Amino acid sequence: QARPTVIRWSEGGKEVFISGSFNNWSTKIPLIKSHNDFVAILDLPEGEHQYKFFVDGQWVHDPSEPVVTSQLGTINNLIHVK
Ligand SMILES: OC[C@H]1O[C@H](OC[C@H]2O[C@@H]3O[C@H]4[C@H](O)[C@@H](O)[C@@H](O[C@H]5[C@H](O)[C@@H](O)[C@@H](O[C@H]6[C@H](O)[C@@H](O)[C@@H](O[C@H]7[C@H](O)[C@@H](O)[C@@H](O[C@H]8[C@H](O)[C@@H](O)[C@@H](O[C@H]9[C@H](O)[C@@H](O)[C@@H](O[C@H]2[C@H](O)[C@H]3O)O[C@@H]9CO)O[C@@H]8CO)O[C@@H]7CO)O[C@@H]6CO)O[C@@H]5CO)O[C@@H]4CO)[C@H](O)[C@@H](O)[C@@H]1O
Repeated sequence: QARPTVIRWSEGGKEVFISGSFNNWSTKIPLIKSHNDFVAILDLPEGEHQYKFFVDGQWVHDPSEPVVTSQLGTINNLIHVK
C-alpha cells in the first residue's frame, strides 16, 4: 500500500514542517535538518497529493516542484506517487 517517499526542502530556514491532503491537513510533520536541506520520509499512497511547508512560521511552497491552486485559492505543491 503506502510508499515511503523522501521529501526534501532546499530553500533554507531554521524550522520546517509539512502538511497536506495526505493527512487531510490534520497536523504538521517536522522535517529534519541535513546539511543545507531539510528532509522527511512520508508513507504516501499512490496518486496525487497536495502539500505545503510551514517554514519559520509561514506557509510557503517549494518553487522547484509542481504547483496547483487549492480549493482555498492558495498555492500548494503537487506530488504524484507511483
Ligand atoms: O494542520 C495544517 C493546517 O491546516 C489548516 O490549513 C490547511 C491549508 O493549509 C494551506 O493554507 C495556508 C495558505 O497556504 C497560506 O497562504 C495562508 O492562507 C491565507 C491566504 O493566503 C489569504 O489569502 C487569506 O485567505 C482568505 C481567502 O483568500 C479568502 O477567499 C477567504 O477564504 C474563504 C474561501 O474563499 C471560501 O472558499 C471558503 O474556503 C473553504 C474552502 O473552500 C474549503 O475547500 C475548505 O478549505 C480547505 C482546503 O480546501 C484544503 O486545501 C486545506 O487548505 C490548506 C491550503 O490548501 C494550504 O495552502 O484545508 C482547508 C480547510 O482548512 O475550507 C475553507 C474554509 O472553510 O471559506 C474561506 C474562509 O471563510 O478568507 C480567507 C481568510 O481571510 O488568509 C489565509 C490565512 O488564513 O494560511 C493557510 C493556512 O490556514 C489550518 O488552517 C492551519 O492553521 C493548519 O496549520
